[PDB]
Amino acid sequence: QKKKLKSFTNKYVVLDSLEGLRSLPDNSVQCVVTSPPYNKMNEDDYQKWQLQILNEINRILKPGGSAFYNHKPPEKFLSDSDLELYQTIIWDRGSTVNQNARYFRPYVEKIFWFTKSISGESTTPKFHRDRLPEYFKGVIWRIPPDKRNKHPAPFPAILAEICILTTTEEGDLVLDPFAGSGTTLVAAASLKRSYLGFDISSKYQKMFHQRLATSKSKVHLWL
Amino acid sequence: SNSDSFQKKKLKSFTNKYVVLDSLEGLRSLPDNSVQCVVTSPPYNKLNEDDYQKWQLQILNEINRILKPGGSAFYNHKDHPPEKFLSDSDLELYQTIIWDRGSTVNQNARYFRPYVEKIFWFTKSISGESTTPKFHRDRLPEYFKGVIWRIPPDKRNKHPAPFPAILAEICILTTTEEGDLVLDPFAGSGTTLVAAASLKRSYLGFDISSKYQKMFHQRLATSKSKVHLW
Ligand SMILES: Nc1ncnc2c1ncn2[C@@H]1O[C@H](C[C@@H](N)CC[C@H](N)C(=O)O)[C@@H](O)[C@H]1O
Ligand SMILES: Nc1ncnc2c1ncn2[C@@H]1O[C@H](C[C@@H](N)CC[C@H](N)C(=O)O)[C@@H](O)[C@H]1O
Repeated sequence: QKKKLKSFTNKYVVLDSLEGLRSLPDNSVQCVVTSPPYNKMNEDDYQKWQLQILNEINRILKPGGSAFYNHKPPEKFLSDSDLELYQTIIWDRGSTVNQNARYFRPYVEKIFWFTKSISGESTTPKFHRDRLPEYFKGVIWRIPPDKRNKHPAPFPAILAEICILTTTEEGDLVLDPFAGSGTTLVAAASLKRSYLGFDISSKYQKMFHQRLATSKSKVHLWL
Repeated sequence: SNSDSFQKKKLKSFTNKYVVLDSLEGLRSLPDNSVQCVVTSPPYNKLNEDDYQKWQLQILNEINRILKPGGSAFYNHKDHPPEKFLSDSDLELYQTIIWDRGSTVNQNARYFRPYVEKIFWFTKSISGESTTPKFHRDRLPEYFKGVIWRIPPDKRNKHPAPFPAILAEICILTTTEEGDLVLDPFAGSGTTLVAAASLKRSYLGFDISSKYQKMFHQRLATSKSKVHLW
């Protein structure tokens, strides 16, 4: 595992997410940014599967590490993992095509900010809010969808940038165990952090490899 | 039945009143399917974590009994996560509304600036089946049709921890007709009741504080029935 981590650094690995997490050694990942899929589902089956994912993330996180978990009663089962929920971030997407008038316009997704627990005690995450522009220092992030992304359900690069830049130094490992188009990986690389992704789709691995090749290494966050 | 007769009499006497009474006792005094809209922000403590949640489950279950079918309960949780126990209630969670207060004095840099409180929008469940809330989003300005409400705190309110009248107005106007009963079992300064009266709805509040009851009566007397939405 410790040797295998050297061989996992700056790679997009086509592999089941739980298998990949179990190959990582303890206290080896500084930051996780991810948006899990809907299914690889019965509600009970999905909860425990996501529960194994979160419990593995708690093991692999470094003390002071952070996991940012974008989800579309989720909090009912997320409480049951070894991870400690630290803050719930509100992602305001700006607009929504769902104009159904049975409810208020649902243009918000939650980003759960988890932190590692050692022996049942709550750590405080490494966090540098000063590194962000004022626009993103608050609990509501107004970030519109990234239309140029080829994945069916991605998140924007600047979303991962905010998570990575505030909780890492250069060279730290960033993990996305549901990498998809590789948005988290591209953000980490643009920020001179190391990256690692897991996905079951070799189509999306190829998508990430070509995305890496065809775009200049842009940073969206500003000073 | 004796209980039905007792609750009907209590409802008759309680209507358009701020009643100084324990919240659970007041709720159990109300008839089934008697309330169209609840807007409330519960206190931190009654009058441990396990006791608070057990107590709130009783409150929510009572609210489910007294809501009319298609009725709504708006439940602002001030600020392990509340959703863990809130889902055990007979009430059905329908949507979580994001109240953006605009700013916060807590500038502690250990987290993102926490200027958001949740407003849990519940609907009545009947025999384990969910209802569809009466809801008229067209009555709102475009500013309040989305799941985030930007509403700054009410500066002139004399209560230590109220919510603004326009918050209550949004909940009431979209889920009621004139004459419908609006309930706040934690009335405090009476913000919900003032909003209901300004909108020509019937109101009812419970709170253990005679001081806050007096606060409501004098607030109601010096207000001009202004509608903050309009
Ligand atoms: N069992 C599984 N193990 C690993 N990855 C999986 C599994 N099931 C689904 N996935 C992947 O999880 C991803 C979920 C996506 N919504 C992530 C998108 C990503 N945030 C992006 O920007 O592209 C999909 O690309 C799936 O291929
Ligand atoms: N057991 C109890 N039964 C009823 N009311 C209670 C009880 N314990 C506390 N309260 C009241 O609950 C209220 C909670 C307030 N934060 C509500 C404020 C209200 N939203 C306003 O705008 O003024 C306080 O006024 C308390 O007096």
